[PDB]
Amino acid sequence: DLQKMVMANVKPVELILDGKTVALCCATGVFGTAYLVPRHLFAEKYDKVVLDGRQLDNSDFRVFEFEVKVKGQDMMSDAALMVLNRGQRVRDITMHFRDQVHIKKGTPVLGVINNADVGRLIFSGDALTYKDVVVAMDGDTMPGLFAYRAGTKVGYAGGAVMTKDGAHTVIIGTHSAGGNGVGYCSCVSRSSLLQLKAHID
Repeated sequence: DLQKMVMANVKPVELILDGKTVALCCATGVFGTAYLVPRHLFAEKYDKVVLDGRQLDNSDFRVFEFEVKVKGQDMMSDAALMVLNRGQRVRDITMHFRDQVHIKKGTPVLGVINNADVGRLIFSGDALTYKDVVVAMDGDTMPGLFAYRAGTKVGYAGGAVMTKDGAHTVIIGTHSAGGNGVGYCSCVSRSSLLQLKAHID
């Protein structure tokens, strides 16, 4: 039910260069024209980018990078924010995130995915614990992640992951990376999301 309203915001993303599909992932709308996106992809180069079929050029959107406090230290989240100069409205789902969430073990976990490989998919998983920092093979550091047990191929990055606490269904952040039957999300705080909605509305 809520799960679907998250999907309404999730959109297939891709990165092209010289005509060939170089990369592919997801992005989740949070408000207005703001989309949560895997930062470690805008690092490596792109020519064109497709969001939901829209043939975007480089100069038509702008990216916001955030820092996170991991053990009282300041690192740059792998969850970035792609904002279109002009585009379509997504729902405000920023109201669903939180800030001081410590999720219990074994709890269910859902991963709303929408891309060009699989399509509009959801998956299930189990909550493990908080991981401080995770480093990729090329050095794409991913701080403040959250570990959950589930099957996650490539192109799931950017999808929206939601769990439970009490009677509430909280969105934690966006799926970042994984493999080995385990997955990782860039933990995103509501406070952070609101302080940017102020600056864009």
